[PDB]
Amino acid sequence: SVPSQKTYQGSYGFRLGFLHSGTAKSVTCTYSPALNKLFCQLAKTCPVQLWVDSTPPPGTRVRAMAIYKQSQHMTEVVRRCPHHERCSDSDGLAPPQHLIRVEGNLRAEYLDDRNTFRHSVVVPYEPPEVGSDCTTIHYNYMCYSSCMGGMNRRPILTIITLEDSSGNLLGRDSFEVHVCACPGRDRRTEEENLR
Ligand SMILES: [Zn+2]
Repeated sequence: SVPSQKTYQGSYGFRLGFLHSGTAKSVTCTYSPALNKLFCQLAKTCPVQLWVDSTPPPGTRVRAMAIYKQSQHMTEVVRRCPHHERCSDSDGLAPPQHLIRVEGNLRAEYLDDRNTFRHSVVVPYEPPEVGSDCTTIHYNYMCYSSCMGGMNRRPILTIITLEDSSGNLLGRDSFEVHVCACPGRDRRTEEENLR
């Protein structure tokens, strides 16, 4: 099967948000609204905001999962390449095979679907704290889009789902990701190409 990627705000008005990091050559993570695409460096922090119109129930969770963007690759589980899954860079919680990790959250759970074999990382949804209007999760992508034996230059999508305590769907959003050496340059190049 293939996880759905349909945008769904649901009852709580759930949707993602991204910082405005610009496209300077040195930027490590930058988001393109025009392409709905995040460009980032290997294993660098990717701040992703969670916005809702109303606070969901206690026990609500947020899951991140990568899938190949191209239909001809959709059924293939997105995983780290043969090199990176063996480079011993685990943080003591993320299995080394997982492409997406969550930083600084001891309650992060890493799932290997016994049915689909797909990987995902889920954390408890936390309401925004005093002074903030949104909640931010910091993700890391652990392979380059170009890694041989892994993504092998195939574009991927990250699907973020708001789930209830049983894993049922409350909301969904998604964005394309390109893990590269120079996000700033790549984003400028791709948006130019789009122009
Ligand atoms: Zn890799």
